[PDB]
Amino acid sequence: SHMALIVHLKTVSELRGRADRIAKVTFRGQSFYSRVLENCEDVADFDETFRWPVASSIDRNEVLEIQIFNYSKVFSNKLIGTFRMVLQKVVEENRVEVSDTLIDDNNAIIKTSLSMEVRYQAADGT
Ligand SMILES: [Mg+2]
Repeated sequence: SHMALIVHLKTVSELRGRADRIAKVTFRGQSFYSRVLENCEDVADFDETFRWPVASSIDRNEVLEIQIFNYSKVFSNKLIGTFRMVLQKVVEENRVEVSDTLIDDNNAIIKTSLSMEVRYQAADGT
């Protein structure tokens, strides 16, 4: 039927210290935020699914971006790291399991890692 990009953000691990955490996911300029996970130490089990209806099709070149922040209600969000992927493998195989490290604002690899599944599929389950 009509297709969608579906992103199941599972866990973010090897976090530093203790903080409320929040995730931001973006595709084609449309962003969603996860719920805030309060008082989280080294692993944030977001376990949240995000959906982008796609009117026509997705090209190999398009990018999915994930950003993870330290949240506090009276302060601006503080960026921890970013993950980007091109969607070539997702478009080809319909489903891709991601397990990888985040990148900081100087292109350096940090220990904080991300676990998620990315799908391109019929919205209705088929
Ligand atoms: Mg969910």
